[PDB]
Amino acid sequence: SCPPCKCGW
Amino acid sequence: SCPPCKCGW
Repeated sequence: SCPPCKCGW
Repeated sequence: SCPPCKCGW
């Protein structure tokens, strides 16, 4: 469904 | 299922 972008804020 | 971390490499 969705890949984690291995990042964030 | 998974939240996008609105980021990445």
